[PDB]
Amino acid sequence: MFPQDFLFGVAMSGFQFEMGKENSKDENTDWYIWTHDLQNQANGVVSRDLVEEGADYWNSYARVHELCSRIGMNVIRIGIEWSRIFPNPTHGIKDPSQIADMKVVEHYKQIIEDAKSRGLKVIVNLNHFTLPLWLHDPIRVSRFNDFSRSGWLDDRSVHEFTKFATFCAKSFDDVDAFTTMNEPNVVAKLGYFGRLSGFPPSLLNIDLYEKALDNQILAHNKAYETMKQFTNKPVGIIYATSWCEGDDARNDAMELENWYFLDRVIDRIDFLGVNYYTRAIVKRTPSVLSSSSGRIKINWSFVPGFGGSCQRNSKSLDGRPSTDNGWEIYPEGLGYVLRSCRDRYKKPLYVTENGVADDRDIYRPYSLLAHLKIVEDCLKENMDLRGYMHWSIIDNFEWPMGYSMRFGLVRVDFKQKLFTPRPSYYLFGQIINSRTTEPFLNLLKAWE
Amino acid sequence: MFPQDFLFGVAMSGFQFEMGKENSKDENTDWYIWTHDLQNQANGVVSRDLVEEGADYWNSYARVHELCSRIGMNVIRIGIEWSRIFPNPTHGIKDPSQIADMKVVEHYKQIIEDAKSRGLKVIVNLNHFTLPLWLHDPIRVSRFNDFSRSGWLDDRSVHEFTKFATFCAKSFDDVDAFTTMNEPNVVAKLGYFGRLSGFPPSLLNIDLYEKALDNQILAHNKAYETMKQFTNKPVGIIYATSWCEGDDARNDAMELENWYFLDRVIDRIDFLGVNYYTRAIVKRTPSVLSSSSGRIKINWSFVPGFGGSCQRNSKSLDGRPSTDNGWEIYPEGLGYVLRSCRDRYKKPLYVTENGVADDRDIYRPYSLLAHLKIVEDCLKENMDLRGYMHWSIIDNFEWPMGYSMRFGLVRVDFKQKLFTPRPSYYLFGQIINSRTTEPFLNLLKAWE
Repeated sequence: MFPQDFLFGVAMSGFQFEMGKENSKDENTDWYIWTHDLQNQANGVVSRDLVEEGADYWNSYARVHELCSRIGMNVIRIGIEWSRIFPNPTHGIKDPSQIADMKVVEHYKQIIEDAKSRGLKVIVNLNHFTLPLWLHDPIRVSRFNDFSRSGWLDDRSVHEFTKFATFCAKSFDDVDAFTTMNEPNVVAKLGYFGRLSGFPPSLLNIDLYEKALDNQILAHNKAYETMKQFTNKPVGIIYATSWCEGDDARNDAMELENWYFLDRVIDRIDFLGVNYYTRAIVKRTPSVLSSSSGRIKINWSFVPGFGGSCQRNSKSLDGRPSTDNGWEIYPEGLGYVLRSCRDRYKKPLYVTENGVADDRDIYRPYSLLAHLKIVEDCLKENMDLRGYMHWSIIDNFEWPMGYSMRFGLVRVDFKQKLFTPRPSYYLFGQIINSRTTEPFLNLLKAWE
Repeated sequence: MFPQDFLFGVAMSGFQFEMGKENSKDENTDWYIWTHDLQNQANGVVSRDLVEEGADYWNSYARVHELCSRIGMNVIRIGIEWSRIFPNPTHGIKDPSQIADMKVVEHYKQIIEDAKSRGLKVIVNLNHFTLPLWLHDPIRVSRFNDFSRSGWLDDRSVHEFTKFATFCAKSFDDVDAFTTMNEPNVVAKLGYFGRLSGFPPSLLNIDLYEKALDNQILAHNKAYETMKQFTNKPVGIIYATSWCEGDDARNDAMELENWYFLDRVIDRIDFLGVNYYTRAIVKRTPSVLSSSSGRIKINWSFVPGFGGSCQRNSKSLDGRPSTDNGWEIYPEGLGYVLRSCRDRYKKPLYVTENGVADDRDIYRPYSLLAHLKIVEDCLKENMDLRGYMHWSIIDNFEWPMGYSMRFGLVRVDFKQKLFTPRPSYYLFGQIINSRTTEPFLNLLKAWE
């Protein structure tokens, strides 16, 4: 049985969920201008969907929180938008509290208290990909070689993030926990070394990938140190943990994908949030690619037909189902990643994201149950694993894919602003009620 | 909303559900010896699955009834086995009540009373394909041209069924309703004019098809008359209603598939149970096939790639999904069938079966919701439609396919005798509790 202290819940971000009515429109991020760029759209780099026609969590948060509490979840992780809290640059302002948008801060405090009043512990994540436009204009970077506002490449970013973190630890006194950032390794790798992924600014330069990783490491460490001076609540980080299999090059792949960053922040976190979706198959390359510093080294490639590289709504080359976005269902990898984190680090663990793109709900019941069974296996091994948070409660804006990729336990009709739970939502409630997957395991036999 | 007295429930049969424990084993049917025949098995005519290793409804009926009532179902239809009640032939015995197996009768009364005590109305169906071995030995018929026990070909079968019906009407005085038989048109067509279907005795002779139809008509009409002398409860029939589309031969096909039989029993039923799974597409043939009597004329063929003739787990030629047994999901056909029964007859209607073969539960949520939406459309047209029963609550023995086709809202692990609800089960409960499909309809957009 899952301990009754165990947290069952969901994860959300600001940008992908908040917008949808005019009173919440936030044009002030790199991602907003990135997705409205017509040249990007014409090249298929981003979709034509409008984030400002989305799910309206900014005003409908009470409906969303009630969906969570109705099936007994007891935690939610939300993102707050730096671009809303500090709409104007803070450089040169030692104490920026007088230029924070307090209407925005009050609104987030109202969202937090509403969730808490429904029995949800609230984890507030300070940064989830998007950056204030005054800090990052990715079209100026991408198309005009203009680095005056260059995001995590920018020499102001670490300092300005620390100031933002200090303000949040002081002002958001009633959260249950903080995390500084969400998958910083994805921001860096997809932004500067993932040209086919469509993440801003879509540069292709291993040295900038290295710079963005290292500035986010610095930003996290300094943020933890300042926030711990002003809050008693736990402060962690959320990381996109890969699980690489293949020839002997697995170890080098895992070092760059996971352990390089995590080794350098582990001393400055109270818990580690693990985001896991699928595995990756690697094989050694004939040549070594090294950064100019010699500090980053790449000598593997990712093998197509497995993990994130499958055909949509198909099977991997190992015969496992692949979802609406072509990601293989590989539940054992979640246990392998968590055991690696336990072996390397003495640190409480949470699964902070796990889910599937699946509008018809033909993958999510199986994937949810199979991954929770793996989580229960880890608990039986006495691993210090304290919660599981699904991505997500509702369909939302899936970065360059727009609304086409639907991750919710609950379907959203974005035009009619309607929420409709899928059957996997009711199954999650039943698993939470039983506090074990044991009465449900026979369903898994239909997939073997 | 669905009317307050509308019935939501499930349908079962004796042979497909009861056995599983040694104390319930019934070797006294045509279907038992048909499925145990090694030559049939070697030819792929029937599977090698054992009905006597099944779901054990005979002893586990309380568990099955509780699955229904915990979701708020309020009806169940169960089959009684003639072969258990009268294990020995009744010919020449006026009043065979002295040779009925009263321990069997008492056991069925216990099953019925358990369902009633949980809030389920009970419809008892007197015949569901299987016949006593003393009435029908299909191996003697098919392999040895021996018609001494020839089932519905036997002039004798009508009289002995009348006696059985009389005994049941007198004995089972706590049921809510009776039906005489279940899809008699399928027994006749697949038994004597459906050589590839695997149904006993697998003859191929249009004149014996005609004779089996006519004798089941006689048996129903006689049974109704005798039963109504001894019970005030409604007595109906359950019919496999085809929905034929295609060229102008569709009207001839509908006449033989549906109205030939139903026209001849309509004045002797209190309600019509409509069993519907998918549509059929027909096209005129160059030649006319006539029975020797001239009463049956066939001038159409069934077009492959639609309805019951799709590839498994695929799509029809119209792009609609097909399930584990290759049956197209065509929910509009249920409304077309019901409206044509409404137009042709003045008779209360029930949907007595509807479901899908689907172990993974990837089709049933969609199919359940879509067909219930069609039912709700018919209710808005003020049609005298009084209930919907899904096939079925649990996985069971699917005639010549054995256990390989799983129709349950609830998965059965037959070896461990374990029941595990699929997510469509919880969705059904939510729809029943809402008393309308309207809050769920947006789920259908994922399937276009």
